[PDB]
Amino acid sequence: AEIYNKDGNKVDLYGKAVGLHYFSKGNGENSYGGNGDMTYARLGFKGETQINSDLTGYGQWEYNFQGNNSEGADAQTGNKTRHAFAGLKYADVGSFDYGRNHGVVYDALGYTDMLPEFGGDTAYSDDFFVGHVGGVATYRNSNFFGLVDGLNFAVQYLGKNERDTARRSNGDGVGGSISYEYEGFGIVGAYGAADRTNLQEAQPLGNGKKAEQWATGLKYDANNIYLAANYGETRNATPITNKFTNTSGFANKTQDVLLVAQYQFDFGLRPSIAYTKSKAKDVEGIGDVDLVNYFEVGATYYFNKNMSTYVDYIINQIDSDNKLGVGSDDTVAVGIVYQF
Amino acid sequence: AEIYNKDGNKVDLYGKAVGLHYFSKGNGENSYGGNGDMTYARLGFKGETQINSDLTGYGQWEYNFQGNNSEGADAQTGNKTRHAFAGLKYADVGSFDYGRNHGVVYDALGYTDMLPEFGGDTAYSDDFFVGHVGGVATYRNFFGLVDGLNFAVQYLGKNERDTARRSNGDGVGGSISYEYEGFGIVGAYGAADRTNLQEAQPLKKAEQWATGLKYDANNIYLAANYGETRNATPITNKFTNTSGFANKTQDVLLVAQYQFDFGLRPSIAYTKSKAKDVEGIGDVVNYFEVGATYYFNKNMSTYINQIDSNKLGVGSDIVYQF
Amino acid sequence: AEIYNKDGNKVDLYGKAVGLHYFSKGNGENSYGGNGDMTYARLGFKGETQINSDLTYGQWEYNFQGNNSEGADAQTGNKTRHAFGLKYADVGSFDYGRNHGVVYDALGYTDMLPEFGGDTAYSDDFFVGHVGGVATYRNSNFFGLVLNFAVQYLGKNERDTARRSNGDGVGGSISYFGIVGAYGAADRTNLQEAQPLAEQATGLKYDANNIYLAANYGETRNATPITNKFTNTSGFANKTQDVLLVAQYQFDFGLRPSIAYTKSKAKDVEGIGDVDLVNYFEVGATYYFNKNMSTYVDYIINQIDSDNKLGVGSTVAVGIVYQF
Ligand SMILES: [Zn+2]
Ligand SMILES: [Zn+2]
Ligand SMILES: [Zn+2]
Repeated sequence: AEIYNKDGNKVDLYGKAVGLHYFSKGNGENSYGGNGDMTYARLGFKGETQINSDLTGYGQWEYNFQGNNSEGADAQTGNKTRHAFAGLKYADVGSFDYGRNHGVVYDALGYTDMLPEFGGDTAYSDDFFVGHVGGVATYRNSNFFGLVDGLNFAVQYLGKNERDTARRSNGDGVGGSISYEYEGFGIVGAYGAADRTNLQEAQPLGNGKKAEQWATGLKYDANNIYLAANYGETRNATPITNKFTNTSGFANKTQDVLLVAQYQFDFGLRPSIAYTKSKAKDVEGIGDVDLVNYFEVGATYYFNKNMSTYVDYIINQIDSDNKLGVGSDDTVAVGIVYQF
Repeated sequence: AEIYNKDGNKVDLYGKAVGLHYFSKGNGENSYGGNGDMTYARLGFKGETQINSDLTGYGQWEYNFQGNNSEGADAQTGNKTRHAFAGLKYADVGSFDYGRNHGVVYDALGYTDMLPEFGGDTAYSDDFFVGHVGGVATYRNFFGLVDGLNFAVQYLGKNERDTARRSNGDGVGGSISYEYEGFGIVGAYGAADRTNLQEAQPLKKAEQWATGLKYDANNIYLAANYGETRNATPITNKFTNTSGFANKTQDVLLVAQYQFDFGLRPSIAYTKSKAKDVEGIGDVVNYFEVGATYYFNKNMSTYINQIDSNKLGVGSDIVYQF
Repeated sequence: AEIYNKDGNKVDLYGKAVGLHYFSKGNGENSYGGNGDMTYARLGFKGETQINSDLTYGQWEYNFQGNNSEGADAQTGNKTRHAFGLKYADVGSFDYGRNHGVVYDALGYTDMLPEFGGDTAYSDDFFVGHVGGVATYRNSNFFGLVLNFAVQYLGKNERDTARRSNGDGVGGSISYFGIVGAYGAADRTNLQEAQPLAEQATGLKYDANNIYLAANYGETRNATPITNKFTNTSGFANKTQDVLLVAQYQFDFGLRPSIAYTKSKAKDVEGIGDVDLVNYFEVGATYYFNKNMSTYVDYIINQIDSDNKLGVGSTVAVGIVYQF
């Protein structure tokens, strides 16, 4: 909701309130998602200022508040800052922001991250270039300095974050992305590589001096139709954690595909089908394991622009003999989301 | 504060800044509350959208920020998401919302939860149906026909918390009220399955109910509520270091408050809750209240334990808003 | 940003989004400030209502850190800065809650650097910074006679750690180029007295013709906390001698170059005796774009000895802050 425009500074304060619930077989411990309450609410601001006819300043922020938690010591469980950065867009030169932003490989992963509740499984938080990552400088360029229409590229730095845990750690990195949209159709191809922290390399699973992610995507966005498809492979990046022995680490090689097909009613109902598959290779002692693999049947009915409900049943494809203990039961979400 | 209204969507962003200090004998170890700083702040949003003339959508949220905490490692303590739900009201059919909302037994218990700071002692958080409870589906003047009487039905899904205090299972709850002639009646009850963790506590189904009768007119507030819980109320022991729920409790809440247009609102209240047939000690909070809250405008305002020295060790001895 | 005026009530909801990063040789083991990401965000409200003709506030401010991951460390740095009053005619103000310390009034004249500076202003350290639950009576323009004064009550705060604990105390400040002086003393906590290693400054400033010349001196008495890397033991400097010098000229162009020198030295601390806490030379060039978006560089020449008692480090910030 735009709540202030004066002396030429726009400030949008937005928020959600998703009443959410997962259903699986008796506390879905062996399922895709889980079981019970998932109610959460977000609260961020978008702020743009106009210094010149060409130069604008922005700063975005976004915090996650969890409603499933009690008022005990776990009241903060899941509370986190999703977005926090500030930047300058200048004429046709391009934009530049630093802070906690998306990774270049999310530009490519964005094409398919569109299911009502689930999807975008490959887009891990604090996993280098596929999602929210702390302290990252990002230069983006739209329409190649205004010359070519549709061709966009971006270039990302991503500085070192020596975390206490190896799960969220990262070192000096480099990332790129390229897109081309031509009347409905869309192609994209991102790639990024970074040094792995010594704590990450001292993990049981996964070996290699540096981490690497890339993915390429196609989409059709016209006539109230979305057909999204992307594929990507990580090498020494994806967290995997064996459920049996409770020993975590990174997958030496992954092969990930996302297919999304949804149609949009002007009536409001948006049915969605989706198939995802992320398969690990060269697992330190197991070999080829399926991280995630399923079919999706989703129907979101937007009431107005400020209110909706949705259902996301996920056909869990993972066989019971999963040599990593990853869930094999089915999950279905039921949500009523208000926003502003 | 209503901060946005456009294209059929009202959005209210509200907040408080209570500067509060507690006073008891010395450090108030065995007191009602505590002693020292108690400063805190609320900040939440309310948000209704008009889908139709009949169908309106809503969403609320509220989070607590404590001020008495230092800026160090303890800064997050007390910070909690109070309210968070999203629902639909439809013509005279009624409302339905899911998320962290108010329990049906609070509808009847809320008749007396109107003291300045204290009061509503039986309204325990994450305690089945008597307070702020996580993830709960809630349906709330009889199809528009009979005005002045409202009913509600609540579901409450299972919540497998680490601690026994906050856990629960599948349940059912009802509430029915009737208000007229500046007065109101209400009666709510609920029952639920307990987790095996809950069943395995020293001190497997929980029951809680209460009724309330009140009168508000001529700036006079006369509230009374009474009810009993069964295998619900947590209490634990300080001496024995043993936690658990009370087999049965006997709870009464008596409030009388008069609002003087001058601003001073004197409030006299008496509360009493006695646990029954507790496994170890048998039958064992109760006090009389003195309160004067001074309403300035629509924003600014400012504002006797009867428990013998007890086999349990129960204690003895300015708000801006927008 | 004022987001609501109706029925004579102003509700200003403000916020920032600072993209910060510290630079040091390889890692920040033996540096002043640190190294890596420092991105954070502020978000509070300033709420004033007029009750009558003469008598009229409620303020709050929370910290959200951005260098944290969405793992377990997400609330690392998250905290409330402010939460609390009335001003009546010429009587003056009075508020209770988590607010500033009276010794900050003198320290505030020099707490004016891009990112660093104001080292004497520790959080929850007697009266030199942000402290919880304090009644503060402040009077404006001396009842309209001339001069400004304030009195803080500072309630007891029985904290688990010795560093963040506090008891009852009293502090005063008076201000009127510009000069100011503040003093405060309080009963030390049980754990304050039971620690191996309290009373506490006056200020001068000149803010006119696009120049800011700031100078203040202060001495601590068993309140400034410190620990040493060698013996890993917490405590309090029995006495410190603190100086802050700030000299900056603000161009109409927008660029604001700043040079600053700070020095705080502890005295007869039970264990190390007289040691120098912090000492450096600062060169900063903050560039205000407009009244919202701005950036800054903050190079700091660390004047702490290598062979240093307590082993304090022997840095340069780069920020791009949007605000509202
Ligand atoms: Zn995002
Ligand atoms: Zn409530
Ligand atoms: Zn402050």
